[PDB]
Amino acid sequence: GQINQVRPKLPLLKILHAAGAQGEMFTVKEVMHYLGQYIMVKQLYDQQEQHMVYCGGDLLGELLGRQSFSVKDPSPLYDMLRKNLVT
Ligand SMILES: C[C@@H](c1ccc(Cl)cc1Cl)n1cnc(-c2ccccc2)c1-c1c(C(=O)Nc2cc(C(=O)O)ccc2N2CCC(N3CCCOC3=O)CC2)[nH]c2cc(Cl)ccc12
Ligand code: NA
Repeated sequence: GQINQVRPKLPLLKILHAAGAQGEMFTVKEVMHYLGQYIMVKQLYDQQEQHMVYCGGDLLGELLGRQSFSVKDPSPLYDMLRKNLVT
């Protein structure tokens, strides 16, 4: 209630749930932690070049409107969160 920060929209929430999350309310940090785990279980990163994520062809790619991105550039993630996180 008071410890949580956001309620995610159904597409982002379906992803968070696929990563092992339960419920509807989260901190921002949780959301990012679950997206990190999602990327890892579905093997979206390059094992030989960790900072590159390949999300094209996955629900996450659709949601970010991208094929791939470097984790060194917050941009497409932060922008996606602003559109999918209800405060
Ligand atoms: C800083 C962070 C990041 C980078 C960018 C942004 Cl915008 C936000 C964020 Cl918190 N990070 C760095 N590398 C990845 C990332 C990179 C590739 C795949 C998955 C996640 C991530 C991501 C996390 C995440 O929570 N990371 C994380 C957070 C913490 C912490 O809060 O104290 C500690 C350790 C962390 N990581 C665990 C897996 C490790 N990892 C990656 C694969 C190889 O093995 C491995 O141990 C790499 C570090 N979440 C994400 C979500 C998305 Cl959409 C994209 C990337 C990440
Ligand atoms: Na994959």
